[PDB]
Parts: sequence; C-alpha cells; structure tokens
Amino acid sequence: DTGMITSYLGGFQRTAGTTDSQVFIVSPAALDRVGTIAKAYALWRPKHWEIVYLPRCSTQTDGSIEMGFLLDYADSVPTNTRTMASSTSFTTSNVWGGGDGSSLLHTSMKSMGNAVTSALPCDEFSNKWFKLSWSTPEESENAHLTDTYVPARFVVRSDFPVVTADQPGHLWLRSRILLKGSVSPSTNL
Amino acid sequence: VSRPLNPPAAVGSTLKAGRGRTAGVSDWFDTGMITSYLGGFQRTAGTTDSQVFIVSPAALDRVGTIAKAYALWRPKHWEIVYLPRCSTQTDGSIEMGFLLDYADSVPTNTRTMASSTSFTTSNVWGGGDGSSLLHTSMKSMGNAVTSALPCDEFSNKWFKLSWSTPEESENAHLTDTYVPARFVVRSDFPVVTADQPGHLWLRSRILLKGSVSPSTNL
Amino acid sequence: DTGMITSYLGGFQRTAGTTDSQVFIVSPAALDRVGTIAKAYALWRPKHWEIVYLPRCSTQTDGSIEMGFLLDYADSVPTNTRTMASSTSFTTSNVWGGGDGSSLLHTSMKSMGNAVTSALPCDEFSNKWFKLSWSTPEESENAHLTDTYVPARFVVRSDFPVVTADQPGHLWLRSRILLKGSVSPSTNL
Amino acid sequence: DTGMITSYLGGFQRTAGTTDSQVFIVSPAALDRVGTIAKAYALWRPKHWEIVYLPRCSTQTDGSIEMGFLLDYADSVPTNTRTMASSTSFTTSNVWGGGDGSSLLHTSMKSMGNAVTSALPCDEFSNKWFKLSWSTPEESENAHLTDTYVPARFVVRSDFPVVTADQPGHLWLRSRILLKGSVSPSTNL
Amino acid sequence: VSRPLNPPAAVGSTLKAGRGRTAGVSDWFDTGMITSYLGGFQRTAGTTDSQVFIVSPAALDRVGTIAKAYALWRPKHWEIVYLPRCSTQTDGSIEMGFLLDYADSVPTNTRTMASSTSFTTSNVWGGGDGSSLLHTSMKSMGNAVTSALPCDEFSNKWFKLSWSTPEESENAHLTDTYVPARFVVRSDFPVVTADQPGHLWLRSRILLKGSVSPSTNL
Amino acid sequence: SIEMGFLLDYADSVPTNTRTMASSTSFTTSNVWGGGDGSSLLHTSMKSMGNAVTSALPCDEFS
Ligand SMILES: [Ca+2]
Ligand SMILES: [Ca+2]
Ligand SMILES: [Ca+2]
Ligand SMILES: [Ca+2]
Ligand SMILES: [Ca+2]
Repeated sequence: DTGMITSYLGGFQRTAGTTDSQVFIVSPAALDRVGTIAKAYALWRPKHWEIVYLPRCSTQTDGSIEMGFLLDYADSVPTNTRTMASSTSFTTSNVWGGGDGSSLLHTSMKSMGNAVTSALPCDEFSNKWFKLSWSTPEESENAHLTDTYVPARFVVRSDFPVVTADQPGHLWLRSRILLKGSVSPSTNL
Repeated sequence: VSRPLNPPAAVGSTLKAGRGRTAGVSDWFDTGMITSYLGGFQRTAGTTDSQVFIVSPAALDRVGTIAKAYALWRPKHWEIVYLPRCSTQTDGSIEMGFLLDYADSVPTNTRTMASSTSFTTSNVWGGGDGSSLLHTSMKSMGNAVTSALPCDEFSNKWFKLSWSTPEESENAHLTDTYVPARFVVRSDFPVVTADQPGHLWLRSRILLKGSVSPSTNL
Repeated sequence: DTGMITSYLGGFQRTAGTTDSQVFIVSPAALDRVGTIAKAYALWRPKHWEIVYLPRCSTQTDGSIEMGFLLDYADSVPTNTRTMASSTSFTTSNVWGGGDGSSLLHTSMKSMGNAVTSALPCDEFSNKWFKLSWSTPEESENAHLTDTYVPARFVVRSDFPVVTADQPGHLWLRSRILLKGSVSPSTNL
Repeated sequence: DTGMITSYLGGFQRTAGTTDSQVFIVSPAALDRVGTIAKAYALWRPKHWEIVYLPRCSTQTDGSIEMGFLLDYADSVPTNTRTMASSTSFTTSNVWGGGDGSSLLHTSMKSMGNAVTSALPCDEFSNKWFKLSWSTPEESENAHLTDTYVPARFVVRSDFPVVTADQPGHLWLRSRILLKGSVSPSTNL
Repeated sequence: VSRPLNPPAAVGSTLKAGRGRTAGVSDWFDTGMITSYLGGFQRTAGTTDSQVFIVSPAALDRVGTIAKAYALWRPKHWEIVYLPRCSTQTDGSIEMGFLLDYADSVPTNTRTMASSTSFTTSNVWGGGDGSSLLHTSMKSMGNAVTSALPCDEFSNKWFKLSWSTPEESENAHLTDTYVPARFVVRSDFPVVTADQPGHLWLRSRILLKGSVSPSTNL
Repeated sequence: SIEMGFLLDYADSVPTNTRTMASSTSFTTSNVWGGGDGSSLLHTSMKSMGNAVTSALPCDEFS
C-alpha cells in the first residue's frame, strides 16, 4: 500500500476558439513518484483516485471548469455541458474557484467546503487487479480491449470558448493504490 | 406405485400483463423534484437574439432514456434557476419567461419580454443565492433568480411523448398541441464578444404513464 | 476441486544462444491428466501452481537454473540474471542439486532443504474465473488480449550458455485448481 | 466426487416387427463429460445411477417402455413383460409419458410425480472400487468374469412390436460417482 | 342432473415397482439361523479320497428355489455339525475344514488337513452331543463336533447367485470370484467296504438381495 | 372394448361372442381406453372404485 500520495496531473489548458477537453487515463504510469514506484510491480488496484483543482487565475477570469469520469472506454467523451453533467462524479466551478482545496493535498480529509474535487468511486475495483501498463493505447486498439486494463478515464472540459489561450489552474491528484507482483522495472511494459 | 396419465388435446396459456408494470417496468412513474443542467446563458451581438428551450423530457439527459419507455407524460413542476459565474464588473442583465402558445412570437425587446409568463430579470452577476436551491426542494428565496412554469394548466392534460423536433413546415397550431410551452432567455445588452456569464439549471418533476416499446416510441 | 496433481512440464533445455529461455503458459491444456479433466468444464481458477526442478545430471555439471513468473502478458521476458531475479516467485540453484524436492511430488508439504521450487501466488485469482482455452495464442494477437485469459507465464532460463545442448533436469508441476460450469469436451475451445 | 451430472444415454429406438431390447452397461466410459473426466482415474464407484426417460412423441403413439436393471452379468435379458417386471427398479409407462421428469436433469430431488425413472440401488457398491474399463466385453469372455468389473446392466424394452420403426423418447442419466487412483488417460484401458 | 365430460387425448400410467418388494416378493430376505441336511460321511478305500461341498444356496433344498428369486446373496453363518450313527467299535476318525481359495489344493493327509480353516476332527462315533444343536441357535458345546466358516470375511461382499456348477475348463481364479469357500471332509482310515458312519448337518444363515426373474437367474 | 371373465369348469367352452362372454363368472367389460382409475388399485389392498375395470374370481368356492 502506497498510502495517499499527491501528484501533479498537469495544468488546465484552455485553447482559443474551442472548448477544451483533456482526457487522462487512470493509471500511475505518468506520475512522478507513484509512476516510479509502480514500475517495480506487475499489478495494481486503485483505492482512492481523486482530482482536486486549484486555481491560479484572477477573479476577473471568465468561464468554469467541468470534471468527471467515464467508466467504459467505449463510451464517447462529452462534447457539451448537459452531457458532461451526467458523468460520474461531475463537478464544475468558476475557473478561479477551489482555493480551499489546498489543504487536501497533504491531508486525508474528505473534500469539503468550497473545494473543487472529483473522486473516482473505487469500490468498483475492490476485487480486481489491473496489470500496470506503460504504453499508450493504439489508435487501432479496440475500445473493448483497452477497457480491460484501464480502470476509467478522467475528463476535464471548459464550458465556453475563450478568445486567448490560457492556463487558469492546476490539476492535482490524491491517490492511494495497492501494488502487487514482482517484476523488473525494465521489463515492465 | 402407479400414477394415472390423462394428457390434454393440446397445451397453452393466457398472458395478460399489467400488475401495474409491463415487461418489468412500471406503467406509471413520478420523478419527484429533480435538478439537471438546462444550458448556458449565451450572450451575442444581435439584439433580436434570444435562446429558446422547448419544455420536454428530451431536455433531461438521463431521465430522457427512461421516459422513452412510456407513452404519456405531464409536467408537474418546471422551474429554471439562473446561476451567475462572472465578475461583478459585468454589465447587462438577463430576462427569462415562458410562452404558452407556440403561435405567439418570441419577444425581441425588454418591454415585450417583461410580459411573458413567469417573467423575471436581474443583473448578470445577481442571483448568487440561487445555488442553494439546487438538488433541494427548498423554495426560492434570497436574491435567487428563478422562473417557474405554472403547471396547474396541465393538471388534466396528458401529453404524448414525442422524440423528434418540430419541423419548419409544421403549422404552429399543430406544434402547440404537443408542446406544453417554450422557455425564453434574452440578453438586454448586446456584446462585442460572445460570452457566457451564467448558467441555467432546471428544477423539474414529471409524470410518465403508459407502457410502450422504446423503439416504437416516436 | 482437483486436489493436488503432479504433471510433467517438460525438461530443462540448455542451448547455445544467450537469450534462450523456455516459456510455459499457465494453463491445464497441455497437462496429461489435468488437461483431460478440465476439458469437461468451462471455467477454472488456480489454487496452487508450483514448479519443482529435479536434477538428472552429474555433480560436475556447471551452471545454474533460474525460474520465475510473469504476471502481465505484455511484460517482456528477462534476458539476464539481474532482471530474472525480479520475476515473481523467483528461485535459482545449481543445475545438479535439488534432490530434497522429490518428495514434494507425492506430498503436499512445503519446499524445504535444497528443493528448487517456484510457486505462483494464487491469492491473486481468488476472486475470478478464467475461461479454459485450448488453442495457442495467435501470433498477431494483442498481448493485452492474451493477458485476459492467461493467468501468468512461467519462465525458465540458464545463466551458463552451453557449447553442447543438454538437459540437466526435469520440470515438474504440482497444481490444484477449481473447475466450474459444464460444457462438452468436444465443444470446449 | 463428481457430483450429479446429466448425460445423454441415447435414444429409445423401436424397430419394426420386433420388441426392442437395448442394453447399457453401467459404466462412465461412453458419457460425454463423465467419460472424459473418468479417463484420468483408475477406479470408480457409483453413488447414484438413475435413468430418466423423456418422451418426444405424440399422445397418439401406442405402446409403453419398460426399464430395469440386471445385477448379475450371467443372468439372461428379459424377453417378455412379465419377466421384465421382476427386474430391479422396474418401471413402465406410455411411450409418451414422463414429461414431468424434466426438472430432474438439473436438480437433485428424488424422482416424484409422473416422472419415469429407474434408479440403480447403489448401496450394493458402497465398499467396492471398480476398475475403469474402456473396451467392450469379448463375445468369448466368461460372464462370471465380466461381472467382476461391470456393476450392472440397464435394460430398456418395448412392450409390443411396432409396424414402423421410430424413436419415441430419450434416455437420460443422472449419475454421481467417485473417482480414485491416478493414471494417464492414454494408458487407461 | 347433468355431469360434465372432458376426456383426455389419451390415457395411461407410470409404474415404478419398489416398496421394498417387486412382483409380490421382498427385495431383501434374511433366512435367520436354519438347519438342513448337508450329506453323509462316506468312507471308501482310497486315502486321497475326500468329499468336497461348495458353499452355495444350491446346497439348501427348499431354500434353494426361494433364492432363485434374488440376484445377490451373502453367507452370515455356515457351520457343519457331524452326527455319529455307528457302533463305538468303529475305528477311524473324521476330519473337516474349509478352503478359502478355490486355487488351493485339497488336503490328502492328516498333517495337511489339520491346517485348513476351522479344522476339527474326532473319532467317528464321537460328537453325540451335537444332536442338541440341531434346529436350535444354541452354541457348540459338549463333545459336539462342528466346523464353522468365519463369515466375517464376507460382511462387505455380495455374491451373485450362480446356479450352474463350475466347469473343468474354468480357471480356478475365476471360480474363486463367486464361490465363498469349499468345505472338505476326509477319512483318515481307509476301509475295505464303503460305509457311512455319520451324517453332516448344516446350520446356516444367508442374506438374499435384489429382485430378478427366477427363469433369467443363472 | 374389452371383455373379461372366468370359466369355472375346464369342460365348458370358451365364449366366442359378446352375448356369450357376458355370461361368464365375474364378467366385466369396458371401452379399451376406460378404467384409468384402476391404476390406484395397484400395490394397495384398496377395493375397486372409480371407473376401475376389474374381474375377481369368487374364491369362496375353494375355501
Ligand atoms: Ca506490465
Ligand atoms: Ca410517442
Ligand atoms: Ca473454453
Ligand atoms: Ca483402466
Ligand atoms: Ca444370477
């Protein structure tokens, strides 16, 4: 058991003229510390996987951010807000809100207050062991196949198109996972 | 030790579905007060510009597919709540209301919009208190900016669930027979650059009645 | 439940190439008895899968044997001692020893003495059922897909590349599995 | 222990001009699933061996079926009904009856109702272990010898000659047996 | 005044015999301790000469036909009692015993006979007290000359009732599978003129199991 | 239909028609698909009833 670990997931990017839509595969692979530790193991299971958004913009900034999870790799990614609002653990807030979530990064408290978070319901995987993968899914790979080793996908969206591109905030991950099975990091793919 | 046998000429049965459910799904359903996303408040450059939302279960994303298994429906509550998400330096206001006759024209100015049913207006950064109304059955209060369709006019009517959108060629009088009403949102302040200062949330409750095969439901 | 059963897995083959390692798929398919019995069932679960190495050579034979498991079909096969050592249930020993393991073939006790064994940690599958397959994984089959019906792969390699090919010992498997769901043997693929 | 297993024993054939008389040796050998499983074992013991007849003909069809067991391989096969009626577990019914026995094929209930079944009293073998045999007894083999490895014989008869041959019903077997002793399927004869 | 009629398409039944009796006869039977005549003790001129009796229900005259209605049987008790009927001036003795393996050879002298199972011997005019054992379940006592087969070895076995006698061509090992044992009686005193100094009575008890048509029983 | 009965004198001839058969001892007759209720009489000591088709020899003459 790794315990709760905080990882920088990436920034919240807003490209001009189009509504942003970043998709993150739920895997330790890319995480600075977790990714490294995980490489020495063959299997893993998510116990807690919650993303907390922290703003870095001015209160004058317009727009909101929308977050949620997709549990079937075959399901398509939401293109509008109404659709996004039906996803798992949907959360939305002004692009400048969420500052109260700061403490969640070094604590284990439950998201509360004006915190902007979205947590993957991990009860779904309490009996499964996923094989740790370090490669990106092929374009040609059948969705049903990918779904077998991808717990879920995390989606981040912008509610409306901006004139000028910017990065309103940061996406942080609080995760706790179980690692099992011995393998050489170099042979772990 | 020995048992008699007396087969019938033929064997069969008589099925009559209808406990109060057909094919495993109730024949009657009440959603209760629910909350879902309606759409964003979009501001543009034309003055005439206004957004129109047809009152229909199709507006509910998840509830939509459920409704597809029923033949009739009735609006028990349909109220829109405006939630601002912008700087208090934002100029302009928002105007909302309902049109009860599909034939009536859509308002193009404030004077006219003000006469719509359950009309309500407010500066675009007002209505913050409305956020507490979401997911709850509480009643409007605070600076909450809301507009509720008086559903008492439909308490005896049963609308047929229609899944296709009204055509152009369709006579307004005909469309009016299956569309309870239209919700209209207008901006009084034309803007240079399009933006979305707030959002529109829907607090509704509908009744679904009558069993029907989803695929045959049109 | 089949109970414990001993099966001849094959011989330990030493050759001239270095990246020469034998790979066995964890499945009842090829087993003399277990294979026949399993044919009448649709699903299975490994409760115990342990390989015991037994010598058949002179005490003058140099070199050692290395065994271990790969839990992800996508992981690559170790090519040197350093990385083989990181496989699951890794074990190693000189090529002519391991006699204390012979009794493990009719007993159910645990590996002790100079016995050379490698037991797959089956607690990993305690909650799932695999569909019994009798065909060999296609060449073109996506590793991720093969992984879905292959519990694990067992790997055996030499550290001492030899001049003349030989067979220093035998690989014995003592397993115990659960079978579930009926199906006609001739229908079982 | 195999537990209760359902096997297709064969159809009930009626040849024209002569009263049918099919004889089945009580052995797992020919059973689709049991036969396969049993091949990996050397010994067996019948705990439950009951045949249930299921009709597939019209209520207009004439005649009845008669079933029973012969416990001594030397005893001759019944040629008429009165004689057949003295065999072990004698059962007889219209060729179109027995439809209520359907449920017995996936249950473990005792035959009841209008079910047409005949069960071998297995208490007789509670202390014996028979050697599994896959060959048919020689014509020349002494009956007393055959009797040593054949628990019993199941006999099916037609009560009267039909004009046109037909297959009025199916013969199903619910069996439960104990298997013991390890052997290679290929060397098991 | 009027009764409805609704005939079936056909009529029939399902028979399953087996209360614990088939065709009017029990499927299980215990004879209890019974007494019957086995044979006479015949003395002849050869030394090798000995009488052999195969343990089988066929040895029971009346019980025999009854057994024919059953498929299996088991010896629970099989004891022979010798009853002398001769002058006390008669020389010689009698030797009796059982052979448990049909392959084993028949004893031809005293030294060898003495090693048979449940061996017993006595002067030909001895054993008078044995007459009280007949028809009763009493246990051997007095000078009673008896020999009892230890039936504990058959307590788990069920023999198939065979009515034909073993052939010559039959391999002893095969015969042994359906013959519980052989009882042997020998004279140690070869005589000039054949005579019969005593008789052999059988005190037995057997179990019969399994229904079968007597005529098909072989 | 079916007709059954007993002949008490081995000398008497066997009936060849219905009129004659009807006079046999414990005579009884019925359509060939009748008598279904009789199946309950088997293995029991119950007495004939229902549409049961039976014929019993008056054994009092042999007492
Ligand atoms: Ca891997
Ligand atoms: Ca419709
Ligand atoms: Ca299969
Ligand atoms: Ca065999
Ligand atoms: Ca017999």
